[PDB]
Amino acid sequence: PLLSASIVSAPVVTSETYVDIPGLYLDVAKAGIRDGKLQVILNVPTPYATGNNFPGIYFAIATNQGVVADGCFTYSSKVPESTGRMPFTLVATIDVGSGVTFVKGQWKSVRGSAMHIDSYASLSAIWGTA
Amino acid sequence: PLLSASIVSAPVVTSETYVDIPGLYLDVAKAGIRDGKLQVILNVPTPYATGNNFPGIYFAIATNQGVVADGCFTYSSKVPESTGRMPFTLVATIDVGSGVTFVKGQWKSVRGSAMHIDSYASLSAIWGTAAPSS
Amino acid sequence: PLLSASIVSAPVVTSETYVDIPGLYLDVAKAGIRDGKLQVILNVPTPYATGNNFPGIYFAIATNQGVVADGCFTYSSKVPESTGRMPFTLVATIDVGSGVTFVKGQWKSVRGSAMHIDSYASLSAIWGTAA
Ligand SMILES: C[Se][C@@H]1O[C@@H](C)[C@@H](O)[C@@H](O)[C@@H]1O
Ligand SMILES: C[Se][C@@H]1O[C@@H](C)[C@@H](O)[C@@H](O)[C@@H]1O
Ligand SMILES: C[Se][C@@H]1O[C@@H](C)[C@@H](O)[C@@H](O)[C@@H]1O
Ligand SMILES: [Br-]
Repeated sequence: PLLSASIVSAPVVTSETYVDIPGLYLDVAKAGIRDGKLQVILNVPTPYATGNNFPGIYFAIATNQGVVADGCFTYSSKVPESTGRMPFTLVATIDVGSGVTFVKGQWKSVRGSAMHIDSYASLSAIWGTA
Repeated sequence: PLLSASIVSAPVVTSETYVDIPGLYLDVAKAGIRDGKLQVILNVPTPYATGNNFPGIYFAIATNQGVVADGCFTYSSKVPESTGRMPFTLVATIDVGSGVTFVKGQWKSVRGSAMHIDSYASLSAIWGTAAPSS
Repeated sequence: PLLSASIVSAPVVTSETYVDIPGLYLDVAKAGIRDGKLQVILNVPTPYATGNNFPGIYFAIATNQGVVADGCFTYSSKVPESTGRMPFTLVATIDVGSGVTFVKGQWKSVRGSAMHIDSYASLSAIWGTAA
């Protein structure tokens, strides 16, 4: 099976720790998936960050066990003239273990940054065998 | 089944509204797919934009029914010292049973920018289904 | 089948020519992949490049038969104030049963840049039939 969740905005937040991106959540157990592998793609094509010291955003794919994979974008100037849109994609292939019932997207601030999604973003998964 | 289209260049264009990226289309009808879902990825790993006011490019996945998903990159300086390469990927899942006959990659300008692809880019799809519910 | 390989670090290198990113390797032959196609995704979400002339990195997906797709990121300043993280993804679809034995991720320098991965990156592939 294939799974998909998409949003067209998220509340603007800051957080020093990972917080859920609302709506980017896949219920793997509800899909009847209890083993095998899932290729998970977190696609945030048009984010930006605001801040005062090389802003950016750390993104994660998380399961019941916590963060399984992470990454980030950051700007290359201390205070960008304009905080441009920085497409971001993270792929992680995970084993659906007895204890994996969901996958979700999360994010946290780089250097105090406020985190912005104001258009399409998605979390997708395709199941397969090893 | 897997579907793929790829290109290694496109003409430089400026367009206020969405226009096809030449070569990036999947003829779903000809493939003989009339049900289930496609996970579609538009991958433009090395584009750049030129312009006068924080240049950038919007990209979209469209079907015969319209635009399904879109996004953009933009630079962080008004007139960048050099317009660097800004990898872009867009992922959407579409229901072929709704009447879908094709999938296309499209683009349009941010703030009047000219749009540049001069190397590999792709539009890909993997067929599958939602798991049944009881 | 779904093949995948991931890393959380790689040695820093500088190279004019494509070199393998260690650990980003799929052994298609050993998998005994039925004839068909593989959709391959190379995802390097948090790289950076260091250099003094508009730095960047080229990435490629390669099989035993050669490079099948490549691209790059580059910065927009000659000497970036800081070299920020520049997410990169590359997607290509290859044939199985016509001589492909492996798929790998490779990279090479833009303008003499040193190449940096210090966190999660992956190469994955999903099999299917042709149209
Ligand atoms: C509402 Se303009 C939009 O958002 C700004 C924060 C910048 O990222 C700009 O480049 C983009 O076109
Ligand atoms: C012809 Se140099 C090539 O294209 C330019 C437009 C810039 O994106 C540069 O960083 C890249 O290496
Ligand atoms: C250890 Se700071 C980390 O790596 C640096 C090389 C920069 O890319 C910076 O933006 C990022 O937050
Ligand atoms: Br379905």
